[PDB]
Amino acid sequence: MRNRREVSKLLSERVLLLDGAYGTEFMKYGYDDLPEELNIKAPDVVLKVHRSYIESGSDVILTNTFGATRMKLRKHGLEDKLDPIVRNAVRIARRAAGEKLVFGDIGPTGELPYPLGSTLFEEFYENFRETVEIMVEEGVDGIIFETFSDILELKAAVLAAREVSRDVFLIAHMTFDEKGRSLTGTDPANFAITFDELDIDALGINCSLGPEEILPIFQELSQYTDKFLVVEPNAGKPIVENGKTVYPLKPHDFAVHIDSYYELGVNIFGGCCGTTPEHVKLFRKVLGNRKPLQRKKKRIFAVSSPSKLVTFDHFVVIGERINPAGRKKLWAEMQKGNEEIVIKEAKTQVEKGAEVLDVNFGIESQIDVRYVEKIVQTLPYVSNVPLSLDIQNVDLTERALRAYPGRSLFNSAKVDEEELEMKINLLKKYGGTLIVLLMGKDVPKSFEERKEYFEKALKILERHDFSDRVIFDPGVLPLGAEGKPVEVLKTIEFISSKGFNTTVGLSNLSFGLPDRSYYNTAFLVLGISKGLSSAIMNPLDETLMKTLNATLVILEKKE
Ligand SMILES: N[C@@H](CCS)C(=O)O
Repeated sequence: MRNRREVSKLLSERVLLLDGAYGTEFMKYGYDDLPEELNIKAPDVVLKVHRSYIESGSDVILTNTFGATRMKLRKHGLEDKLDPIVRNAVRIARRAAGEKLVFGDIGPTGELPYPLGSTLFEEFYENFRETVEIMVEEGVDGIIFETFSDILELKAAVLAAREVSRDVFLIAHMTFDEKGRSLTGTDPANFAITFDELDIDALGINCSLGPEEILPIFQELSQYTDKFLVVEPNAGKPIVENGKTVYPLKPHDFAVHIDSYYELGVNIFGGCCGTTPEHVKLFRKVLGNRKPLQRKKKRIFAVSSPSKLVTFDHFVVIGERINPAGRKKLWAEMQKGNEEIVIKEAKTQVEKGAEVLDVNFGIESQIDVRYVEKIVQTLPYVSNVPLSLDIQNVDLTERALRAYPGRSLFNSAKVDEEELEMKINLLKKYGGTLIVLLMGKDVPKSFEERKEYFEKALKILERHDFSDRVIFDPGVLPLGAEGKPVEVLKTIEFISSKGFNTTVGLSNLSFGLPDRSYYNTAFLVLGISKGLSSAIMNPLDETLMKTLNATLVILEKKE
């Protein structure tokens, strides 16, 4: 009934109260069935629980659909009841809510993404799309993805939701353990930096921990996003009693935390497992009528994988090896769809110090798009690090970006209006950063020409508001082709002085001469001394890597 603009306006005016738990409430009514099944077998019980929260003051209630997606329902022999389960839930919740807000509630499938599990991004996406379609038809005021443990599954859920409706208010949540990490390794800063730039409306945290434990996790999340914030702690950390799970936190002890969350900018406050109507009644009295606080998010240039956030505040080694160029074996094996060869290359590079991996697929018309989609989804889990997606075709790029688990680095756009716009639009939609190569149709042959491309790039980036999401590659040319490297060093120094990160395709300097290792090392050292932030390079070049380390120590950037 209400769209995202209306909900956003309401949130800007006041902090809202969500509801408590459902799964932990149904047993008290004598129903221990799967919660979702009650929508068909005992809708009266579902209505009573919703009413219990509405009568306690909740401004928003969640539909009884946490496990209502085909992949999850299938595990309970209910996949064929998806439609009645979801439709009945929305109707029941609407009847209880009256004019209060009803958010469609979707939890994770319990299936890990390949290669941890067997599921590809495309299947999670279709799974969530079908449930969202039903909710939008039935009239929800928003959709909340609760309790997610993996960023790829959550990215698929939010992208599917946004494809169904550009108008529905969307909230994405992850649940974090006591160490502040999701099941597949994502910390709050990574979660916020990755999702803040997707077209969702709010981010939040629910479950796993109590209000005291979530506070620092919530604080970290709040510092990295300017989107609305939601929190639903369990009523204390789960503890086992005379047989099973109990949430011990009483109403007063839970409610005293509201102030601390309000100060961190919370927009919607509620409770998860263990929270009861008695808790919600007191939250209502304590919250009262408050206008949300303003926040200023920390700006940062970082890329991520599920378990690693790589911030460009130190020199970043980007492994160049997954590139079939001049590697006839690798080229052959990729055309046939070999994953294990590419996986071996990734792990060895990381072992030697690569913090990010460049991934290129040679003559793209020659490769199976499905293969690009699977490699892109796989490497961040098995090698642990973020990727620099080195792709030429716009269509293939879109496919790689939609399925990338984290915030990627996209390996390059030249300074060409059209090329930049297309790459930026894909990045704005799927998230990510961009390497901008300082050349146009032709290669520049001086510092001055490169500075002009830099300025033209800045004009274009300003126009699409994307200036904070780029790293500049001055364009290293082969020495044997009058590459004039002093001109590139000058450019690096200049870009660094302007506050922008830089990178170079290091090996291009020497790929046509003997002793290339020595030229690459000399140039790297010189480039770092001028401010070079990173480089796509061979991490298996021991001289190169050892001299790199020595340089960082000497320049006091590490020891
Ligand atoms: N909204 C769900 C969350 C389960 S983690 C419930 O209250 O049961």
